[PDB]
Amino acid sequence: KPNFVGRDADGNVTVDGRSYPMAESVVATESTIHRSMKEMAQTLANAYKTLKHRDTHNKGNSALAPITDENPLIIISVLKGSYIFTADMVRYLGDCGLPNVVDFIRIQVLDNLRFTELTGKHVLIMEDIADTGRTMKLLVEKIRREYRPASLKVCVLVDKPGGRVVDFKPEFVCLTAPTRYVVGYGFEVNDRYRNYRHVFVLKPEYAKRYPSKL
Amino acid sequence: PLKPNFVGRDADGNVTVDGRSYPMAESVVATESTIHRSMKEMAQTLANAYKTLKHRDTHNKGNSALAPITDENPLIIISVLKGSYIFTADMVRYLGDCGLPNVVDFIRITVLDNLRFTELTGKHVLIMEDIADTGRTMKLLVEKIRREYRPASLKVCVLVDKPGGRVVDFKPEFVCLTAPTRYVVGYGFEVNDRYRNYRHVFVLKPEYAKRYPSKL
Ligand SMILES: O=c1[nH]c(=O)c2[nH+]cn([C@@H]3O[C@H](COP(=O)(O)O)[C@@H](O)[C@H]3O)c2[nH]1
Ligand SMILES: O=c1[nH]c(=O)c2[nH+]cn([C@@H]3O[C@H](COP(=O)(O)O)[C@@H](O)[C@H]3O)c2[nH]1
Ligand SMILES: [Mg+2]
Ligand SMILES: [Mg+2]
Repeated sequence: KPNFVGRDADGNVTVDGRSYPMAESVVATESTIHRSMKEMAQTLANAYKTLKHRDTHNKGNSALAPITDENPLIIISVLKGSYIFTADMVRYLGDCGLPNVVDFIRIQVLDNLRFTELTGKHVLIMEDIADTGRTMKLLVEKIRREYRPASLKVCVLVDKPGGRVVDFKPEFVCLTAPTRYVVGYGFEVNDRYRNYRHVFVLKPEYAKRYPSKL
Repeated sequence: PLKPNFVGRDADGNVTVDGRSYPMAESVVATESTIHRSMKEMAQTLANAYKTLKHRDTHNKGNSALAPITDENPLIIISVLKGSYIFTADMVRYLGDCGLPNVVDFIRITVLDNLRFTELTGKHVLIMEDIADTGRTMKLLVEKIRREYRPASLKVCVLVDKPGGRVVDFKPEFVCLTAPTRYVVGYGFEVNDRYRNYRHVFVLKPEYAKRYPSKL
């Protein structure tokens, strides 16, 4: 399970024998990424499994209902960067027995949510990264104003505390990284390297490597 | 994921996989290790099919010759939301193991959310879908992509094929698993979004089909 990190004949970063010429260094290997996400899953389960919110399964019941398959935790995943993080995370949530459903928002909102009944529900946002915090600050503001959830929290895979310049603080953080551009496991440069299993610091000379439009 | 899973039954007669009870399941179509074995082999099948192909160079618009599939001009993967995102997340990582450079864009059809990629003409495009049942949705999807963009090639990779349910004539080029003509749940498949995050694919109990009628 542990991934071997080294260097090849050239100066290139290697992980399990495969060379990553775009990488300056490794932020976290896949085994490290999944271990923290498994622990975050237990953290999320402990924080939500006993909570109660509005019963929309049985609308004739005025009492708050526990988090079950009938009234699951609402997870909002931020495309495109969070879909791999989200796919792994909700599987670990199932391992911890926390019922949840996922809808996607794409961000300026490009693709709106299709879920409509978030009022008085516990809602969790799954985002790939929090750097300056501007994106998630406005997203949290918009969801609070338009949907009025019972609670609204944010779970990020990577937090860059050194970059925060607005009043935003994610409740749940898997990994903490420096203020460098990272790629891999959802992170990309013009959509490249998104499917890599590890998170790397990108070489600065690769930052403008693909200027052409997709 | 590739660890052997034990299928059993608890004292209540409910399906269990690795000791975990699944009251909504009538039977098991494929456990997680079966799922991931077929995906890894399918990724090698995908890599062998696309590795040596060439398509139009959009990285360098000054170039006139066709270009190989590289980071500069990767394979274009269109993932169909919502059912395909878990399948897609695992698949593109297996494709990286095989060294097939690819980029993913999402489309949501009933079209509710359109592609943001705009340079698909003369490109090799692979649609990644959860399941092909009656085939009407994929048939209309393939025809829409062909007419609007005219890619160099357009093929469909589905996690599950239900060939016994065909209404129209549609054959996905790549099929990881086949299922009986039943309603399936788990690993992307759901009833009103429930059970999507399960690691195995089960046949749903008919009594669970209408279990969650309320709008999310
Ligand atoms: O590949 C990447 N490596 C990074 O280090 C990084 N930091 C920020 N982002 C992207 O910028 C968007 C805005 O994030 P903030 O509003 O929190 O600053 C984020 O939503 C991200 O999409 C990154 N993408
Ligand atoms: O949970 C599910 N279990 C199933 O057996 C099933 N069969 C079809 N579908 C869904 O129907 C949509 C259209 O597929 P077809 O046009 O091929 O029938 C597909 O895209 C699927 O979303 C299923 N969903
Ligand atoms: Mg249930
Ligand atoms: Mg579908």
